[PDB]
Amino acid sequence: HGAAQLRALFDAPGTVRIAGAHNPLGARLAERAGFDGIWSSGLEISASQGLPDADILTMTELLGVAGSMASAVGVPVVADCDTGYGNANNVMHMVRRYEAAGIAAVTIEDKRFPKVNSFIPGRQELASVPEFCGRIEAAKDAQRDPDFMVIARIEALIAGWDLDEALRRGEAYAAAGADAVLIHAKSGSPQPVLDFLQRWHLPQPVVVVPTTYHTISAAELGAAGAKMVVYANHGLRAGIQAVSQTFETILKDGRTTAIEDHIAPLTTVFDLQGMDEFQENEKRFVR
Amino acid sequence: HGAAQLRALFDAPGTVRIAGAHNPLGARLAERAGFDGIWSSGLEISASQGLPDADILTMTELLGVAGSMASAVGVPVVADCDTGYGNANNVMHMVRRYEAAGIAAVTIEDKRFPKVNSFIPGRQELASVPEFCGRIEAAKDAQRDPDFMVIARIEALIAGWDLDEALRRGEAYAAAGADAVLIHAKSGSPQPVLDFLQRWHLPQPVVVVPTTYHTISAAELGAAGAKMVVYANHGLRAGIQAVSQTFETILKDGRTTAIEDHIAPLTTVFDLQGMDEFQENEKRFVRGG
Amino acid sequence: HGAAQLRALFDAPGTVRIAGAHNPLGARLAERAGFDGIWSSGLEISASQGLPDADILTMTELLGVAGSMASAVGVPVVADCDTGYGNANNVMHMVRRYEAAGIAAVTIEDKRFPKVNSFIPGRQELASVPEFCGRIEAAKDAQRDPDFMVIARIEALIAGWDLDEALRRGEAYAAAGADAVLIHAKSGSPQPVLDFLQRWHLPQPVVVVPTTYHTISAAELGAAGAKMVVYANHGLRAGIQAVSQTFETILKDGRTTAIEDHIAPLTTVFDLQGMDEFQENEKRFVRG
Amino acid sequence: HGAAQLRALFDAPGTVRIAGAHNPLGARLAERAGFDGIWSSGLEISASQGLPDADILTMTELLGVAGSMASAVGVPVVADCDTGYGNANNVMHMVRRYEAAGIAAVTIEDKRFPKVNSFIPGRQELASVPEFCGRIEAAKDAQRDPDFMVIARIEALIAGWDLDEALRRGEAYAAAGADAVLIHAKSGSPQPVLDFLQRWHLPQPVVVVPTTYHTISAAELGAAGAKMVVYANHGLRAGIQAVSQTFETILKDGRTTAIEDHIAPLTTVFDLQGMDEFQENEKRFVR
Ligand SMILES: O[C@@H]1[C@@H](O)[C@@H](O)OC[C@H]1O
Ligand SMILES: O[C@@H]1[C@@H](O)[C@@H](O)OC[C@H]1O
Ligand SMILES: O[C@@H]1[C@@H](O)[C@@H](O)OC[C@H]1O
Ligand SMILES: O[C@@H]1[C@@H](O)[C@@H](O)OC[C@H]1O
Repeated sequence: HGAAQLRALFDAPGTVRIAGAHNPLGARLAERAGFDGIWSSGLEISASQGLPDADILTMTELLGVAGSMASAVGVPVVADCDTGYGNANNVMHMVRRYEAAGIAAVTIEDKRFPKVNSFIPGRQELASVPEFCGRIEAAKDAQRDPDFMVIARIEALIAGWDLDEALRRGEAYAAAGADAVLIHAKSGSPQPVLDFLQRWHLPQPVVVVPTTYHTISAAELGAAGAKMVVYANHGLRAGIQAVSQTFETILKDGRTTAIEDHIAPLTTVFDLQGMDEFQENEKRFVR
Repeated sequence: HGAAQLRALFDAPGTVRIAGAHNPLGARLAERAGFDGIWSSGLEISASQGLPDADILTMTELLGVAGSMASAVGVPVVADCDTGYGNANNVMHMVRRYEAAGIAAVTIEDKRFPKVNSFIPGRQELASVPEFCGRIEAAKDAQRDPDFMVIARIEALIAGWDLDEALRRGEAYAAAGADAVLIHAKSGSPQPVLDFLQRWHLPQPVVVVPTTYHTISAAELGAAGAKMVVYANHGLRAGIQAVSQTFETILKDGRTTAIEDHIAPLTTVFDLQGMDEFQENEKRFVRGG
Repeated sequence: HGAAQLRALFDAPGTVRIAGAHNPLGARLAERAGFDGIWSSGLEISASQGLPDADILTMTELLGVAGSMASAVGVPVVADCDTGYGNANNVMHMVRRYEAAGIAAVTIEDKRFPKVNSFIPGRQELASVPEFCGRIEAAKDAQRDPDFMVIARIEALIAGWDLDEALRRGEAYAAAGADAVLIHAKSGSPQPVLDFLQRWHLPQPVVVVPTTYHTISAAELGAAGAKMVVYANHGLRAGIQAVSQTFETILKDGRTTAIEDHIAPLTTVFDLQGMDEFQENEKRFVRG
Repeated sequence: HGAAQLRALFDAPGTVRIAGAHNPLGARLAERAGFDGIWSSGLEISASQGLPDADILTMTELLGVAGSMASAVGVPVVADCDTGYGNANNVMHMVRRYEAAGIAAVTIEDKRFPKVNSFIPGRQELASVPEFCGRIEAAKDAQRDPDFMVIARIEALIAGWDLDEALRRGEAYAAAGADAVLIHAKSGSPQPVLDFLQRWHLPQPVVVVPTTYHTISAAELGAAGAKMVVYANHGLRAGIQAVSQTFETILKDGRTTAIEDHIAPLTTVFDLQGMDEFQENEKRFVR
């Protein structure tokens, strides 16, 4: 149901908000909290494996997570697919396997393989516009259901280019068939993204990821012209802080008693596992 | 080196403490905090996949996590292997694959496949002693490095049998070749496990998992006769509470600003990903024409 | 799509023939030869991994192959699912994952976990009828598309029980919701399976696997009442013989020249990989 | 034991011969026939999955096969690792994972990601010498056991360059630390490869893959100066022919009777599965 659900979110009024996750449990927590969908974060999934976010994990590993989350929740999954895992032929294979796994949208960025993630310091190399437009065209040609979305992510500002270049690239990617564009920035100031949104005059919706420019609200981003806001890695970052503090306290105290009232009870874990339904089906069918 | 490291921990004085994890990042956080090793928790791993802890995930999926953690950290991984994934022949296949993946020890419990999590209420079925002893013998026969450990987990108290039955089973499992035994209990009082520890007289060390009887300290458990203490699911439970609250706050506030100072900074994530070494190696070896 | 295709094969007249395969290439060869569908054989897949056919491979490993075959060919895949990988809760999990991966039908047999391959000698242990009927009921409850099929495999004759017992079990499995039954036997004579078909009065179709009683044709089995005939492991057995002989000849001769005219050319491999389309798409979309 | 075994083969007199395989069964058949080791073939594995040999399969998928073969047989596995799955940092991650899985040697080629099977027509793109030397240096820095081997595969002839270019590339790769070089060629004549061997004066050994120039014997290649000869895809090609003919015959005849005496009996399959030892262990431990 994923791609149909995401199209309905884009076709209805209001700002769409999605949250990063790196396993089915995190996706289920975001769904329960009330997010509209899931972002299958390259950073969260890489970090969960103890590894760089630099196409060190393969498409097989990243798709494995995205697909397991897609089947675990009833909201759409939007996948972070780095640069598309190679050339236009890799992109087509990517689309076929992500679409078949029920992912609603895939996001590819205008860099070359292997991904240099946005937080690497210094000038960064961009893919040429003709080569990246070929990847976008190939993605649209490979998909089977028209509801599936291909999101073209613009790293021009990240890489050291100006807003004119970011808009030139976004307009080319839209012309190549991208269903949405994602303008990225790593400044504290939201102003470069607000400027992009104000100058964007094509019908394709714009996606934003306010990791660094966090002071701007989803409502303000929506009023400025963004359709979807991605909270990409806050679950991971919250988990790291809570788990390291928990482990430190257990070792220092020599027991868990002081943290028992500050962590999830086992009954909450069992609920998140679906144990009520599991036990009912055991009663019905296990003889 | 995991198996050699775990044997050193058991052969040295002091109480060994290990923490549950369900991916390499959790294992690395436990190592950095100072735990002696990792517990590859069936509960944590199944919960992370949104699924019951009931042999719904397969050995393939559980080994994938245990092995990725074993290569990610420099402390031993002790694996929770449910009932051994079938009969003694499945147990042998399990030992071969887990040992090759660098896991230091595997734990199999005296129940029948598929596992019922110990916190399932009501009376639970135990494996017969001859059948489970064969699983233990098969495991010791399949391993290649003598340092590798097979831990026999005793669910007799969980299932509602008495202390003498738990002791009869543990002693049979030790005679069958288990390197250690794990006595489990789900009461809030530590006395049931304390009673087992006082009456255990064999040389094999005893493992305990104080999830429910959490008020007893590791030092007290060690003084009573336990050699290893397992904190099996507190990382998962802490993570669930924090992530839920984070997601709730982001949706309510309309932005993340109010939790930025209460979650790990990006630079901490990068450190945990190994980016210092990665960027050094990029500078050393990645070059153009 | 697989399940609807398989229903169409069962709803139209004629004997359905499927072949065993253990990777997408084998499935594609079976499709090109003209088989109606694929059998995702536990024996072929376990043997391909050098391992016993005894639930040593896990559901994850067996599903990975079945699902990759289902996406690679345009004929339905019928999966060999051993005993269902545990109790009725495991069976439900299996159905959800196999259906999502586009498998058309799953086959579970009335034995206990872990499976003993039907060719293991001596008396074997059967699941109780109530317990197995619970697995069948759970499977039907877990599926989403009504076209998906659950095939109940009867091991009663394999295990040493008589025909009355195989029929009692088959009739119970049909009443529990199985879409088809598979009656197995391992003698050289087809008579035990023919005797079953003579006494089968239920509308559910019957599946047969004539590995040992190979002298009866698919058309003779169909004339006797069977609907689907499974050739379960002949591709693996042919490949083993040919690859062993090829390896021995290369070592003896010192070169491959004497076998070049008797093995597939690389152009055939490229065609099986879809290189014509791959190259066209490179021309259309890979740009500087 | 694999890396030590392969070193012993390279250190002893004689020409090493290995055969391609794409699963543990095929490796076991090569071992039983008497091959010295296994070539974990990118063409055979991709083909077995119905897909192009063009880095469409990922490192995860290719390593899964190579590692399962390495633990299934008692001869060394030499892995076909395409271009190394990205840049020098991908190469390092590859080495760490392949070495931990017991693979004896990895082979990377001097092309850019994603590769094209050498049998693609026209001038092909080579990696620059500095960039590829950096991959080799990284691979050698990442390995832990000195017995593990990194084989530098030279695609210059495949790509339409002359012998002088293939030799100068090989010479640079050897100085960068490659343990052996593989000279590839797709002529029917063996003479280009013989001429490379005559003109190669360096101590690093040379690997050859006589797929197209199949008329030269292993003994003749060894006498000309090659140390290892790879029969890369004959098992797959023999299997395809036999399986297609088997399926055609079953459909035409209506039964398998006419092929029963011409395919492996089930007892041979059981032996290859290890059933004798499996049954003994059943008797020993299953109670
Ligand atoms: O794995 C995570 C769990 O441990 C916790 O942190 O909450 C969300 C999950 O993604
Ligand atoms: O996935 C987890 C991450 O989100 C955090 O919770 O810290 C430890 C990891 O296991
Ligand atoms: O899977 C293959 C089997 O079918 C046969 O062809 O011999 C070699 C194996 O690799
Ligand atoms: O992998 C196999 C290939 O080697 C050949 O044997 O034909 C069928 C395939 O399944």
